[PDB]
Amino acid sequence: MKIPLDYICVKSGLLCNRCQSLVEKGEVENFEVDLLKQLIELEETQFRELKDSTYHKSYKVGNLLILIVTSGSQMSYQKWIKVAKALQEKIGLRVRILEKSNSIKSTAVQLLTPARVLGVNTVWLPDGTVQYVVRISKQEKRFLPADETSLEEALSKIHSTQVRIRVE
Ligand SMILES: [Zn+2]
Repeated sequence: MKIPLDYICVKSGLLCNRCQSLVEKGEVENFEVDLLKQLIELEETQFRELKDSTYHKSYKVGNLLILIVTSGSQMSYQKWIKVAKALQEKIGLRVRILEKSNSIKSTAVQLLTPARVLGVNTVWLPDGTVQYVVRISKQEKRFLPADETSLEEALSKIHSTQVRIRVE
């Protein structure tokens, strides 16, 4: 798989100066480094298809890991759910693979699944700052994969903007 650190460094535990700086800089957070270990482990052992994918900056919020990726032409959406459960056993936290997307409506549909989303509103302040609102049926709120405020923080981090959930 394509990643932001050296395979040797990640698997070694011993970082070259270049990788170590990335971790100090914060570009590869510490929990991201653990993912990279378990990811490379999980492709040598279990998923040759992983080597076609691409790692992307990933976020952690509370008990939840959100992994952003680009799936290679080898990676079944099923296999990603398989990869998620693999990660969720090696690491303690819950794992959610989201494929990297540039619209906020795409990544909100993926995360909030199994719940279904009603719609997404963009809004532009007089400031010009853009905010987003993901509408969900009251029924669906019971199907959210994590409490609504953690999903809000998650979505807000990924797209570096304000994201809010309206249970209407
Ligand atoms: Zn290195």
